[PDB]
Amino acid sequence: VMDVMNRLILAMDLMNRDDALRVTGEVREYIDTVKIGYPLVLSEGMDIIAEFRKRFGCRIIADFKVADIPETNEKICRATFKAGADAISVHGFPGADSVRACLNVAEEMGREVFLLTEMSHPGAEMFIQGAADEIARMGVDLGVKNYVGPSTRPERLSRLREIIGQDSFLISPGVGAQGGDPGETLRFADAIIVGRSIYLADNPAAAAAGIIESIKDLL
Amino acid sequence: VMDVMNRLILAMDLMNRDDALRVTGEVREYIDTVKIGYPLVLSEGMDIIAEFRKRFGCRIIADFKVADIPETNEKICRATFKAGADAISVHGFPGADSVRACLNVAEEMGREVFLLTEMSHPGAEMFIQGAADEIARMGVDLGVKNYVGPSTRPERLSRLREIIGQDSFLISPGVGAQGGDPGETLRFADAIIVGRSIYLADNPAAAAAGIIESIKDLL
Ligand SMILES: O=c1cnn([C@@H]2O[C@H](COP(=O)(O)O)[C@@H](O)[C@H]2O)c(=O)[nH]1
Ligand SMILES: O=c1cnn([C@@H]2O[C@H](COP(=O)(O)O)[C@@H](O)[C@H]2O)c(=O)[nH]1
Repeated sequence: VMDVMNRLILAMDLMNRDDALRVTGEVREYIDTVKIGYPLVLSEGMDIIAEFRKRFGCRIIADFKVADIPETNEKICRATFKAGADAISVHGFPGADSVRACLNVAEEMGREVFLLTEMSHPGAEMFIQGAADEIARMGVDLGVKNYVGPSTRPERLSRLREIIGQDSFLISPGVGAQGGDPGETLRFADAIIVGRSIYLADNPAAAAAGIIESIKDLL
Repeated sequence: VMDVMNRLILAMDLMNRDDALRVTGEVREYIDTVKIGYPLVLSEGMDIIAEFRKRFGCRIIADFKVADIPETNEKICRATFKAGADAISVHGFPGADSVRACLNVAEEMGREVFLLTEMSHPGAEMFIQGAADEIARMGVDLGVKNYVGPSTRPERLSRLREIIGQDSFLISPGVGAQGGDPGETLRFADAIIVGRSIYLADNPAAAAAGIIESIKDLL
């Protein structure tokens, strides 16, 4: 499975190229995996992925939460992987055919799919939470190996780990800004995703170092 | 509501700028409303919206199926409207806070949100279909005025029309390539979305004219 340095993935959701590159540079010694989403890509373009690879050599997860019909999902993944992304996130709610479409392209291009199971925000309780266990089982049936689950609900994160098994790889956003605890989250997740607590910090480097200090026993 | 020429919206999912522009230009006499999705945007950049506005007299719906947490949804909408999109599509299944985030940006920036209710592909049956009526009702309670529903399931499109009422605006994909019929769909939708049936045709203009001829009594 993916080996994430310090079990810490930077969510780089700044929307200015100079700021994104500066801040990522400031925390580069602590990470080797950056999650890039639509806030940055739609503001600066898909070439920003190649630029991160050129500058940092970091692994890039494109957090695009692909959620279309199969035919369109295929096109989105192709474009995304052409841009240099190592992995892409995919919603499970739209069903198995939509997920399989992404799995196909990933296999073809030597990339990874991360299946989003339950989201960490309050609205996730309305529809997603009630489908989340079934979505995880669907992932298992499909041979999905990488999953995303909620730091803000450690009991749900734990259940999701139970479903997918210890061999699957699980990452978790919602740490810090949204209320999730780094150490508690790493009881169940392989790696935590952290955005604002780092990139909005007066001193991002000290922010990252602080978080890592707090989980040092968990490596 | 937006005044969609010939009740027909082109889904421009070609991924090459030259082809996308050629084909759109060829059908411009029949349409004035173009849906641009991630296949084209991730391939050619957000400036493709600007290029389409410069070249054609078309409104642009950015079919981004926004499906993140509220804070990220806000950023995606801001970047998308900054680029000149008239409207953006938004998934309802991540819950009310996620939708409201998009509505708030849309209200602030004087643009529109289309709420996706049930999707037209087979996988939609697994999870979305069971939530779709409640997602539509949620949209009504939030004040959403624009909706997307499936051509491929007339009975579901009819029900979704009932929920949102006759005053709401409803557009429907799944016509042609996915099996939906233009005429039957327009019994309930204000406009049909058509992609491959047009953009893959040897003569896209003849394809569009042919669809229009078949629904002329509904125009
Ligand atoms: O369920 C969730 C919640 N958040 N995120 C993403 O993870 C990051 C969390 O950032 P934050 O640490 O600033 O809250 C953001 O990019 C957000 O879109 C998810 O992918 N899934
Ligand atoms: O439920 C659906 C089904 N399709 N689409 C989108 O509408 C277009 C359908 O194109 P087609 O006519 O080539 O099938 C594509 O852009 C597809 O992503 C949706 O937004 N929702």
